Amino acid sequence: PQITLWKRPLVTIKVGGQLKEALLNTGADDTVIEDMNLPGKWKPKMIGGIGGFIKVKQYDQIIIEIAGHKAIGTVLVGPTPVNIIGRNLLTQIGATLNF
Amino acid sequence: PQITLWKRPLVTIKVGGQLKEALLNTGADDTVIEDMNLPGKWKPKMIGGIGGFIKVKQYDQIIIEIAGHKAIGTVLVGPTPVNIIGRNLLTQIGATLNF
Amino acid sequence: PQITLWKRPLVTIKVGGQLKEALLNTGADDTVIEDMNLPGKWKPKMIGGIGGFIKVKQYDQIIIEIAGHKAIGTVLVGPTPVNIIGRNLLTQIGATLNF
Amino acid sequence: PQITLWKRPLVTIKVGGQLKEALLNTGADDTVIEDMNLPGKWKPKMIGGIGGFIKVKQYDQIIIEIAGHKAIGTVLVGPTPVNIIGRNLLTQIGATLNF
Ligand SMILES: CC(C)(C)NC(=O)[C@@H]1C[C@@H]2CCCC[C@@H]2CN1C[C@@H](O)[C@H](Cc1ccccc1)NC(=O)[C@H](CC(N)=O)NC(=O)c1ccc2ccccc2n1
Ligand SMILES: CC(C)(C)NC(=O)[C@@H]1C[C@@H]2CCCC[C@@H]2CN1C[C@@H](O)[C@H](Cc1ccccc1)NC(=O)[C@H](CC(N)=O)NC(=O)c1ccc2ccccc2n1
Repeated sequence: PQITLWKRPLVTIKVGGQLKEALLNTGADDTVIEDMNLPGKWKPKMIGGIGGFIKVKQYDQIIIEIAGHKAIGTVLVGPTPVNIIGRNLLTQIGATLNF
Repeated sequence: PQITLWKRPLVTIKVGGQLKEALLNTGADDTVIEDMNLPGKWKPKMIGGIGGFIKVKQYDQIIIEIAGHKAIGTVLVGPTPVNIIGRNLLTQIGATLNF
Repeated sequence: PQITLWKRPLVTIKVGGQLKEALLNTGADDTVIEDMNLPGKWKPKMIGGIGGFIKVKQYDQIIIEIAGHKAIGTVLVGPTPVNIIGRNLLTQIGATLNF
Repeated sequence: PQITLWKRPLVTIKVGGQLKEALLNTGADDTVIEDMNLPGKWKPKMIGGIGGFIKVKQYDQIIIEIAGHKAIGTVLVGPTPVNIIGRNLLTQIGATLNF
């Protein structure tokens, strides 16, 4: 798609077999999604940004569909108010910024 | 140009007559710049990042150049580790996210 | 051996009971072999090369012989144009880089 | 020096007068450096790996300091997450893979 930026870049994702909404975030290194029940092994990690850091669960090699594009990679699960797709999965689906 | 997301999409900006490096961010409408002495009228605002909420100063109709492309708009100034260009200004330079 | 690099460092490997040719790669974390029917359980994975990501099958604890050296480790199977031996298995044959 | 392969084989390099870290890569024909401003004439070229090919700037006769050893030859500049030193320069500094 050609995602425009007049509105929030919202897409449907599928994680843990469940459909959710998420925000495509070129300004995030990582992918972090709202606390959820997710199958798979995980380990603790901190991730940061404005206002400081939050503690999350780091799940490796998680299957996740982004607007119908398949990715399998690292998904952080924690206290974010919004599901954000970051560069680790944006690169997997071949996303670029263009102007 | 086209910018892959293998690395943070950092570009040079000009704001307040100064050159800075800034991150192109589809994930926020707001633009936030690290503390600096901009002239003119301002109002305080509270904004939320992943780690919590911060206080910024909001400056309106600020001239800003992004990767050589002219823009004018609202700039927030406060405690951010990285200069962040949000959707407000990204739309002015004709940026889209493509995959 | 002491392998000089005027040609690709290609060697014979044995995996799945089959002989194959593969490239010794200090630049790769993982080992990737062209699609083939290995027996047993596997996990999906996506790995990122210079031209993008490919989906692969991750087989763990796989018997593999590399240039006459026995090894046991993780082998990824998918659409690589060239069979690649990565650092995971290069450490088992005791490969070091000298200059 | 002699490097084991338990960690990524990163060394300090100098190219265009700038210090950078790069990966010593026996599994790469060519030397590919992340997009940067580099003086000199170049021509477009495609180079490939896992996932396909990318478009790069091919600079001839570029000087590159690799962990203190001088090497001169073809240097490709393009959209990669990692700087890699390939066989074309590894041969020049006498690099071998030993096991
Ligand atoms: C910029 C502002 C207006 C405050 N909006 C936001 O920050 C919103 C808030 C939303 C609700 C909370 C959870 C995140 C979403 C998305 N974010 C935008 C979102 O794009 C945000 C922008 C950003 C980038 C870099 C540094 C700071 C802030 N990115 C992030 O929060 C990601 C999170 C991550 N670990 O991937 N942070 C980083 O990628 C990042 C990069 C460098 C850093 C250096 C030092 C300290 C922290 C650093 N964090
Ligand atoms: C194997 C995997 C786990 C996916 N990791 C990687 O591929 C990482 C990714 C990193 C980030 C992007 C930039 C490259 C680095 C280093 N690479 C490893 C790196 O060692 C990689 C391994 C490889 C060799 C041959 C064929 C495919 C892949 N080599 C390369 O990507 C180099 C690039 C070059 N032109 O010099 N490719 C080749 O030397 C090469 C040789 C023969 C080929 C035949 C057909 C198609 C492509 C071919 N590419």
